[PDB]
Amino acid sequence: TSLFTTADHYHTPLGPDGTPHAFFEALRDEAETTPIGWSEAYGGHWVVAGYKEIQAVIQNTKAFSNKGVTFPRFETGEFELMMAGQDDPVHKKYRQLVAKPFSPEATDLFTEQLRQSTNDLIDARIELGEGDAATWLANEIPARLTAILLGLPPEDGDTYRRWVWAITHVENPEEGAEIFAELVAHARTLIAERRTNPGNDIMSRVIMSKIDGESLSEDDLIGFFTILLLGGIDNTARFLSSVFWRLAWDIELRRRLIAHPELIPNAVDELLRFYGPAMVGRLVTQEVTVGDITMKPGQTAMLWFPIASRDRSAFDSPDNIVIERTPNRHLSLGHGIHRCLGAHLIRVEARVAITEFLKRIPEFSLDPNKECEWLMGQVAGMLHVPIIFPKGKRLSE
Ligand code: HEM
Ligand SMILES: CC1(C)O[C@]2(C)CC[C@H]1CC2
Repeated sequence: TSLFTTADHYHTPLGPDGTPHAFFEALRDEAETTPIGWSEAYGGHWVVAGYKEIQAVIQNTKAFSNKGVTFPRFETGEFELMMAGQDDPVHKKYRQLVAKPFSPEATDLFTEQLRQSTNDLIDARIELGEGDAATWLANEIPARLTAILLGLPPEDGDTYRRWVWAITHVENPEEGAEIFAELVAHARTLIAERRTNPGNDIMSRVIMSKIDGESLSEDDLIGFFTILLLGGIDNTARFLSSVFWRLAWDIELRRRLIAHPELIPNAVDELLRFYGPAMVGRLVTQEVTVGDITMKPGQTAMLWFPIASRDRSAFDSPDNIVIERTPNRHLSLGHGIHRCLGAHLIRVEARVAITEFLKRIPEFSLDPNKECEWLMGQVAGMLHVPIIFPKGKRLSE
């Protein structure tokens, strides 16, 4: 028997702690013998679990295409995820258009805005002594930042979350497609507005950009809008939710971050290794052998980053959160030409969120009378994290 045979990133067995990590540890153990295995899920596909094997696949862009970046494919109608859904030479030209606004200097500009937002959000429930850290904080900090990056109203987060849920999880395909079509209608209106009144934001930037002398198509612009929306509302929210959950019960980790705030950035990196929400797919375009396995054109390989990030041949003591770990070359943000555009931004966001939360609410715990819930999928992490804490004071009003 093999754990690969029924591996399915949308249906990972959960342990008594509520996470898939016992299952990830068991699959990591099996991957020491068999680092790539066949899953019968989704009609049959390859599951790549060893660290060196994921590296080999993800570097081999001639055989492994980002046309398969989401598997099963995210619901984005006839549109594609810009950059993430493309291969070179096209990929490189599009990524060049937005490299500057995601540079460390450009994203550092938002540090105090995130700090103020985190505190304003905390203000909303600190007097109540209870709240869902996911829906109250982890969802809202990136949703508001992302609305700002895209030049959208920050108070409409539930609308944006409804779109992202349709893209990633709504099971009825007619419903899903129709809600994504609502995103498209809103993006069209935004694009038209920015054409006449261009702002400082990233949409305005790509709308005014040119490639090889020509302006981008509306379809390309909607692809930019969609992937940047997903990065915040999905990936970042699920990561931060998992982090808040971990800090709620792991009183040892928590006291060390409070005693040593200078270790928070390295701790964020180690939490990214351990709770990194993402996996990605690759479409096989040429016959290719990786280790013992020969893959054929039209097959898909799923890169199970959480398993590789636990590989004993790549990390010492991989099942422990070692906040001083370095160089920590985990695969949670990918590797090679598609490595996460938002890497610096999410590091700033996580550092500020953790720093301010632990400053305001150093004492808290999981609510014994409400359930936590892990969301499974290509982007996986806590969805509900009910916590309790002593009632406190607002900084404002
Ligand atoms: C914890 C949060 C995040 C995680 C774990 C994450 C993870 C990833 C991963 C694994 C990839 C590689 C894709 C591949 O190899 O096919 C990637 C690429 C990408 N990410 Fe992130 N992401 C996060 C947040 C964000 C945010 C906040 C943004 C932007 C607002 C963003 C924008 C992008 C883009 C545009 C790409 C494609 C880059 C390219 O294809 O060259 N991500 N991300
Ligand atoms: C799932 C994952 C990793 O996140 C986004 C934002 C980037 C690459 C893919 C698809 C969308």
